[PDB]
Amino acid sequence: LFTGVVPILVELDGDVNGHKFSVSGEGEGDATYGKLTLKFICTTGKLPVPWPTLVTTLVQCFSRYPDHMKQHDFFKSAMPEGYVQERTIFFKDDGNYKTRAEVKFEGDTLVNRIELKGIDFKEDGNILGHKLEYNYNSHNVYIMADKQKNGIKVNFKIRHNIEDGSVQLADHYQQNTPIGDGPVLLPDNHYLSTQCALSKDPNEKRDHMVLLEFVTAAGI
Repeated sequence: LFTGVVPILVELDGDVNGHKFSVSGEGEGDATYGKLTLKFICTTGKLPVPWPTLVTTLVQCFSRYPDHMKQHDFFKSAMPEGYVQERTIFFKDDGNYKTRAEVKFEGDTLVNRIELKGIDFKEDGNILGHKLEYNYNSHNVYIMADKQKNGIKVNFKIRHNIEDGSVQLADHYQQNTPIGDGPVLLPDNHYLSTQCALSKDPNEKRDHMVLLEFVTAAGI
C-alpha cells in the first residue's frame, strides 16, 4: 500500500469559539522517504486560527519506519481499513481543541477526514489573535502500545514560537484505534522524529498553507 507515492486528501470541519470554518488539503505521501507534500486551503474564507495550530490535526502512516522497526508500525498495519485518530490539544493559558478523525484508503487515495471543536479561547490570545509565527519546530512524537483497545497512545508537546519572541505550548494527547477488527502491530515504546516546514505560494491569494513534512521512526 505504501511502497511508492500515494495521493492524499484531507478534509476538516472546524468550529472554534463558535467560528466555523472548513479546510481542504491535497498532495501526496512517500513512506519510503517519510515525506509529505501538501497544500491546504481554507474554503470558507479567512482561517480564524493560525495555520500552525492545525498542522498536527491535518497521516502518520506516511512515517518512514526503518526496516529494523517495521514490526512497530501500527499506522500502516491498520491499513487499508484504517484507524480513528482522536486528540485533545491544550494551548497553555488559552483554549483547547478536541478532534476526531478517520484515516483510511478511499480508492487509491489515503484520506484524512477530521472534525475539530475549539473552546475557551481568549479573544486576544495567541490563537484567535493570530500572534504565532508562520513556522514550525521539530518534535518527537512518543508512541506507546494501548494493548487494551488494540491501538496506541501518543503524547507530545508542540512549541509554537510567538511573534513577540516567547513560546506558546500545545500539549497533545492522542489515541489511535483500528477501524478493522483484525490484528494490528502493537509497538514497543518509540517515537517519530517529525519535522514540518511551512510556506506560501506568492501567486495564491486564498488563505492557505503549503506544507512539507519529514518523519522517521526512532527510539529502538
